[PDB]
Amino acid sequence: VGAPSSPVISNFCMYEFDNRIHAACKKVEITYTRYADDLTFSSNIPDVLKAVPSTLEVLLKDLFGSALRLNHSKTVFSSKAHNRHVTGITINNEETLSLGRDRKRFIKHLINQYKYGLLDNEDKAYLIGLLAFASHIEPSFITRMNEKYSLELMERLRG
DNA sequence: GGAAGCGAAAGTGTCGCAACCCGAGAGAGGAACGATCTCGGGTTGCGACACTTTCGCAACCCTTAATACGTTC
Repeated sequence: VGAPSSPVISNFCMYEFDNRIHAACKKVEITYTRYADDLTFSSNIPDVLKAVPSTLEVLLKDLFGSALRLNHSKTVFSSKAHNRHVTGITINNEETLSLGRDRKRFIKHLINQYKYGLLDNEDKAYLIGLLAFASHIEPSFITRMNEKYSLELMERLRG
């Protein structure tokens, strides 16, 4: 994982895998993406995702034999009844990308601390970094923070 | 992958007990030996458990890394 060439080589080695599974999923109206070793499948049709794990095992055996295997402990089904996240990003029930309630509450906590000059420099730097990420995933959250905390405070923070 | 120490799992050998067999011996019945019962020593089968052997957890991070803050693998 630590080598600069490893990302490229790993993506290449998964090329044929991705081709086959993507095509197969598209026929049954399943969305498929891969982030390195993390595979994600989603659908609006009930009772279609149950077949996917078996399909995966067969394909892996076909392409790689016993070299690459599913982590069966890490196979998880979810729905709008439950928490859904993809690579650290929460998908809320309004179908919008979110940081999640707990992370948002934590950020608000840090901003409140800053407002009263209680954040140390390390925490301040941390807060600034996290807000940049928040701006990328959920820009509306930043707008809300501006409304809640004065634009002036927030600008002062981000300056 | 697998140090060093440790113990799980599983197979093998030991060993002490119980049940049995055998001959020896004192001497009931009544008056001639020797009935019945117990001593002492040996054998054999059984099974609980001690002993033996193998496996596998995961220290270390190899000379060889970078340093603005966050996120993901």
